[PDB]
Amino acid sequence: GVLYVGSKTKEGVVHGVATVAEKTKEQVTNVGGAVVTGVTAVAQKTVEGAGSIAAATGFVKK
Amino acid sequence: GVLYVGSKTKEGVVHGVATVAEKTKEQVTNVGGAVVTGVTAVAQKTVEGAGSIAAATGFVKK
Amino acid sequence: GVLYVGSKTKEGVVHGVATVAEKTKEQVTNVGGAVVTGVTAVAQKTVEGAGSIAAATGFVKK
Amino acid sequence: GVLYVGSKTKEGVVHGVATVAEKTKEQVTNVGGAVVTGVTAVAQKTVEGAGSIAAATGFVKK
Amino acid sequence: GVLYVGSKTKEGVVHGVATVAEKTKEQVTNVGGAVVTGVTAVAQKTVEGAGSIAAATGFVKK
Amino acid sequence: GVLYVGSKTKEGVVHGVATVAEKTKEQVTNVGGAVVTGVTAVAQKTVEGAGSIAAATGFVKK
Repeated sequence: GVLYVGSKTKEGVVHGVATVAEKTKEQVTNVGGAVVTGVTAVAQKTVEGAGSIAAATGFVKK
Repeated sequence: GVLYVGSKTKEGVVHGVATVAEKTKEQVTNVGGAVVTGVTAVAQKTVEGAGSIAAATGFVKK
Repeated sequence: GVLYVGSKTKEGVVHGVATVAEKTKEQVTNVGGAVVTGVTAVAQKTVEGAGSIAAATGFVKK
Repeated sequence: GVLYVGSKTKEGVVHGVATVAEKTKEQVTNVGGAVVTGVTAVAQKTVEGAGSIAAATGFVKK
Repeated sequence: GVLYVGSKTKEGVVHGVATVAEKTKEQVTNVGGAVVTGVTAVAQKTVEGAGSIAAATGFVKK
Repeated sequence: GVLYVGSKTKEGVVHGVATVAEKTKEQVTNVGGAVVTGVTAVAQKTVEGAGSIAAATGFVKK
């Protein structure tokens, strides 16, 4: 297969992931896995052959 | 197969994921998996061959 | 396979991952896995052959 | 007197004076006097106190 | 008197005077006088006290 | 009097005077007088006290 990506960008501004929290008690922030950010972002064949990407989070409060 | 992507963008602004929380008690933020953000974003064949992407979150409050 | 990426960017500004927390008690920030940020970001074949990327976080409060 | 000029210009293109001539015999081009060209052009008190600006052209064909 | 000029220009292109002639016999080009060209062009009190600016051109063909 | 000029220019391109001639017989180009070219061009009190600026051109063809 052939994958061609072509961009001609002028004055491009990108914000990938933003998180804001205020006046809380507990804070659990998890940003992971396969996060691709850019002006020209390409993500091909992220998982191949019985792969795994968890990006999980546990929370037990006793 | 052939996949051609062509963009001619001028003054392009992108916000991928935003989260705002105020005056809470517990905060559990999970951003993961396959997040692609850009001015020209391409995601081809994210999962192939019995793959897995969880991006899960557990919450037990006892 | 052939993957061609071509960009002609002028005055491009990218913010990958941002986290803001204020007036909290506990702070758990986890940024990992496969985070790709740029003006031209490419991520090909992140996981191959029964691989694993956890990017997990545990939280037990007793 | 008070003269205030304020401009906030973005991507401004100005062409002051253009002259095109083709397949002629005689060519007499005269550009003078008080020609002001710009993105923010101000011309105050061009002539004061019995002044003179001719910007003339003569043509005698015998 | 007070004359205030303020400009905030971004990507400004200015062409003051242009002259094009093709396939002619005689060519007389005269550009003079008070020609002001710029991105912020100011011309104050060009002529004062019985001054003179000719910017003339003669043409006699016998 | 007070004359204040303030400019904040980014990527500014200026062409003052251009002349193009092709396939002619006689060529008389005269650029003079008070020609001011720039990104911030100011011309104050060009002529004062019975001054003179000719910027003339004669052409006799016998």
